Amino acid sequence: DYHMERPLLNQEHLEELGRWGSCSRARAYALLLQHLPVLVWLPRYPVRDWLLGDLLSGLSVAIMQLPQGLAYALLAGLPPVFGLYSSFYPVFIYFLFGTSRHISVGTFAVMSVMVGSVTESLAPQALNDSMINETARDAARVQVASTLSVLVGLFQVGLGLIHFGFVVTYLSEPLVRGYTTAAAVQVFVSQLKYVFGLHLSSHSGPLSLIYTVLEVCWKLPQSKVGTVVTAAVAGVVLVVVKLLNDKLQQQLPMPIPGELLTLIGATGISYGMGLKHRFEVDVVGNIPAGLVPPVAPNTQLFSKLVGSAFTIAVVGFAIAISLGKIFALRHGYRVDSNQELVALGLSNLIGGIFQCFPVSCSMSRSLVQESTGGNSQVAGAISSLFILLIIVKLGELFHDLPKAVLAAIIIVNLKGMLRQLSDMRSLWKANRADLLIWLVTFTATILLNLDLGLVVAVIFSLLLVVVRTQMPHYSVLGQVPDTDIYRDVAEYSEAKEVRGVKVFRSSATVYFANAEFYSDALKQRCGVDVDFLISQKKKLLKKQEQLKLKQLQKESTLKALGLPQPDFHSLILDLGALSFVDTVCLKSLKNIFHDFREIEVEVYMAACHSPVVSQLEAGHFFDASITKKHLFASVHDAVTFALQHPRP
Amino acid sequence: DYHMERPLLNQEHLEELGRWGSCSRARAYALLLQHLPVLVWLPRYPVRDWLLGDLLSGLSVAIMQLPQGLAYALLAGLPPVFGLYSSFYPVFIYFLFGTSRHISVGTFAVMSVMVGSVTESLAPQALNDSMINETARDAARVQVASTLSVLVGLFQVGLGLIHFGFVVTYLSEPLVRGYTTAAAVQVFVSQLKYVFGLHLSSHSGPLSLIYTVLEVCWKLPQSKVGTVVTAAVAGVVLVVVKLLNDKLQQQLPMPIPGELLTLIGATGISYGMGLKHRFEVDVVGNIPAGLVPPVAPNTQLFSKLVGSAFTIAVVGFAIAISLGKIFALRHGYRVDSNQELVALGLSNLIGGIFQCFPVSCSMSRSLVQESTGGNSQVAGAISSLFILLIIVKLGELFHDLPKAVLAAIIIVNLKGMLRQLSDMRSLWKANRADLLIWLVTFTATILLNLDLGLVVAVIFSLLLVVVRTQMPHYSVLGQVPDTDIYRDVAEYSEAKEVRGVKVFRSSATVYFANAEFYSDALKQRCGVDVDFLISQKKKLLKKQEQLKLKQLQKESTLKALGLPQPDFHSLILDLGALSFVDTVCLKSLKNIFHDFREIEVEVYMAACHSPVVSQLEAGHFFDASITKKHLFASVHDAVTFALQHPRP
Ligand SMILES: [Cl-]
Ligand SMILES: [Cl-]
Repeated sequence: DYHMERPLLNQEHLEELGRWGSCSRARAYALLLQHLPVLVWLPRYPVRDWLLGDLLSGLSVAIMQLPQGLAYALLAGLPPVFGLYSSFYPVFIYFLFGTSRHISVGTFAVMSVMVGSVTESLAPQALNDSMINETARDAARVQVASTLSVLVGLFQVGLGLIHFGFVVTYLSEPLVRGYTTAAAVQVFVSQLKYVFGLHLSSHSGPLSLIYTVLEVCWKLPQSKVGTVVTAAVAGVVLVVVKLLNDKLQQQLPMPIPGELLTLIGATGISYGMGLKHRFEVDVVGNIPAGLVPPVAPNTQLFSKLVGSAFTIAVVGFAIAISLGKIFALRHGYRVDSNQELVALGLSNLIGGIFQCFPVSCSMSRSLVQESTGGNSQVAGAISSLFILLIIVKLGELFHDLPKAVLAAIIIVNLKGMLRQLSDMRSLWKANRADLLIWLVTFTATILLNLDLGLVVAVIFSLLLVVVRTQMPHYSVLGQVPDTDIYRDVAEYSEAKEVRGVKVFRSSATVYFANAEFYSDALKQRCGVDVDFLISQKKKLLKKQEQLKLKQLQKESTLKALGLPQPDFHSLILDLGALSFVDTVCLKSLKNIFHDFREIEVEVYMAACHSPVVSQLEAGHFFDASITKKHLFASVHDAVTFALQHPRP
Repeated sequence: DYHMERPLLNQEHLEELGRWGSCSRARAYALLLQHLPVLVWLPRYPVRDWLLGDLLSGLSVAIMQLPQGLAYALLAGLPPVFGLYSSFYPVFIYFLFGTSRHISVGTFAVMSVMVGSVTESLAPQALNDSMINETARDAARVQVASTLSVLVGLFQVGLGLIHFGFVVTYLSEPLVRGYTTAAAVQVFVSQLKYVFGLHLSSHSGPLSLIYTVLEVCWKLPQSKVGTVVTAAVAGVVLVVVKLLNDKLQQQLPMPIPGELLTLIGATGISYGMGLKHRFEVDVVGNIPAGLVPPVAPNTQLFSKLVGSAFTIAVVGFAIAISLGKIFALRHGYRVDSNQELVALGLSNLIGGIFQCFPVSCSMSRSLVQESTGGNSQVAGAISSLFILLIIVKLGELFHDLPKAVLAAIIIVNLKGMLRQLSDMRSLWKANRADLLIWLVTFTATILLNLDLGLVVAVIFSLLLVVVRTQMPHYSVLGQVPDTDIYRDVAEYSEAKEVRGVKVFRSSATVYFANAEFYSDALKQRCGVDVDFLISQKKKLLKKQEQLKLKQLQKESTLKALGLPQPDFHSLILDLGALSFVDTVCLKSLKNIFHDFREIEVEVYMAACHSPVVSQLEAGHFFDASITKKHLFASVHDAVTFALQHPRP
């Protein structure tokens, strides 16, 4: 029920009744600890409870990373061996600075395709010169990837130190989903070349995808039969193994190493059949064994990469955060965004120093790590060690691995991103603005490539956020019978408007973008054309003044001038959605007050929160003409005051 | 007073008590009339009342436009004669499609400097070749200016037809003020070359202003004494005349033609002293007499100009609208933004066809037109006719006009834009966000030039709008004694929080940018670390389940598990500032509900407006778990329900 009986309360009354009023060691060890979680979570590691699970999880993660690293290195354009380096250099670094215990840092399809586009831009493939140009191009691509990794790591470390871990919140879920779907489309188009076996020119810039698809279609009859057969067999095997594992996941504690088995079988078949020599099927080539000494980044490329560097960084960070947060909700721990950004930046920087390319976290790999029984980053560290073994001696065993098979892996690794079209269609029933953002991001990333596409998508998202506040549901409120609740009359038929009092509510805040829109909507839906009546009144007053001046040389009420008096004697604004009052909002409010006082209508402001009143006071909004007694706290209070003060 | 007694009302009750519920001839003539205001305002023109005033106003406007056109043509890099063409071609066109009576369309400093930058970019000044290269460069600059005018006119007409007259509202007042101040600085730096007489290379791209200033300082000792003396004398005369006119404006019905008198005196003195031959003072040159036949735009430049075309268009439109609206408030008529955009676009297009450069409206010229007694666009048309006379025969009289004098005019014509630094300093007391936008726009336009500077300023303004919603005044509300008004406790000391009930209000809307921020702020200021308590509860429940499973193999309340029970039994959200509910907002609300129901706290939503409920219903927010009875209409109603339903 309700029994609230009180005297009428304005802003001044409300203030009267509410009494308005306005290092060294310890930190040296807190900052060090928060920068290095390892010192806090490794000493308290339960060996008996988690060792075996972490060992099995790391074994599975390494098993899955061995073919994924090579495939994504091939996607990036680099020789496959460097991919393994990723699976070994950032990961261990993430073991030291990482806060998420259930994500595996490594090669991601989107990051790999972004690095591949960069390498193609700064090192196009040329068919004129074959062997020595190929070696020089591989070296140049490796240097470009290392410099890009160094720059991305520096950007991420800098953003993390300034605690700019909230930059991900600008990337809404529809935008990220569209970007990932377009990245999957890009990856499929790029891998079509390796699946068919065609030789194609390196396209770059806008509309690269369309040109690549057209060239693939044009050169399709030249596709090698053996390469297509091998790619189809590899894809069929991968699909069958993945479906089998999904359909009896409960029986087997760990997923079947389908990708590793496919890679081993392809290598064995190619060795036993001489595919490269006989059927001219492309192979990965020679994989060096050992650790490459660190190489300093080439600063001369900093101008070329920076525009495509920061973007990549952000994208990776975004994905990383998402995974961590998801696993956070699955294990009841907090993942610090800033520390995650710092860890990823340090991993990328150390990789770039040690001949690597930018890395991120993989969803399928993280899910496998969780399922196998992982509970800490130690598992991931174990994975790195296994990759180290592959780097040390088991690297030349994959000399005769068919190349297309790797491409096939990536094609079978884009299931979720292409599944997101289901989400795309589902957005047609929940929010069409999200669907518009999704389609704009998808089209921009397809046409203007990923680097510009993300910028265009972010700018369009911000513009649509601004536009959404420029299209609010203006409501001429009315009183629900025998209540104090005021709701839209056009929506609630039973609601009846108060006689002589109008209440106008805007669902969105009134700032510089929609201040004029708010004023025009108020004047349009107020029932009286305020501008026309004010102009008439001014003209009539000027004519009367001229007549008086002429009479003197020879020798204000609306009813007096014959103008139609508005039905409502008072107007009440419901600025409950108002957040901040800037200069334009204050100007609009003053203009509304002056215009309605000229038409002999007193304006009352109702439901203003704490910051609005303070900002109005600071902006010199209040004066003798506009006192604080008009700034009522509740709409019904203002309606009661207006009914108690009707002008004669 | 208050006497509102009613049963408790939820969303379902409120719906029950409010009954929630969801060409040819004439047109064609209406469209023709609204596109051509002339057919409506010329036939009803009062000859006796307004003819003489319009004639005098047009005479004054032409008097002021004669030197201003030449000065701004010199600023744009074109030969001065083409400037006069502007004062004759767009203006008359604006007489046909114009809706504002009290603004004069012509050459503006910002538009002129933007055209000059474009011409310098597409036709750099070369000192190696002197005469024939000068003629070819002048022809190329004229073609570039004509093509730019055509493209700007097409852009403006297209925007007006789609009724995109609200694109100006993105340009806030601080942004426009900073852009104009930086344009004035640009103009002063550019005119320093003509004032001193130095020969300088054509700088372009970012940091052009700094390089130009450094080169001027480096070559300062080579400045000609005669040119500096003439410029100083012209500036002193202009300042004296302007101050005299301002200080006795009431006595003289029309302003003293200071600029025209200065131009005539400079021409006479140069003729009578042989400044060009003896003192080597620069002169304007030869002014052709007659009308240039129309020249089709060169489409091959469309790629180069488009990036700098649209920008210019918008800027001009912005200024135009402002002036019109101001004069609207001074004469009680409505100026249609779309029709103004169409008129300006048609004027620019016809000028570009007829060898002209983009035009806008001038504030000082419009003020002089208003003061002299103008009441219609006919006055402006009269101005064009006078300029026509100057184009016909009185064009070769200005052969020996000193060039620096024209530059001096522009320097004395930047008084308001440089005065805006007073506004800049005044922004330090009203709104520091506006000051930040002003400084960012000023610096960006100074360094990265006007074309990129405007884009950077707009992007930063949108980003700061988004950020402003990410920093809201989260408030833990409390009840003002013996009232129903709930206000911030940290701000109002007397306000007391309800025992067992918490109210949380965010001043800004909850959307994808600040949804996580809103949830984290709620959990932080709710007095209980929700995440830690939920994680403990989950761990304790899992341990108990494991113990039960072990017991079975061998053979929910917070108080039961020993966890600390929160002081508040219910939580009430005050989403009065919520405008639209997208997918991320719905996910955040569902997560808040689930998390607080796990901690045994029931969440109630209060003060939701019309669109919020509809969007929640459309998004499948409501289900069996979350009924519509929790969506209370008033905060006090929800508090009463929570107090009437405390769990045992
Ligand atoms: Cl993946
Ligand atoms: Cl001006």
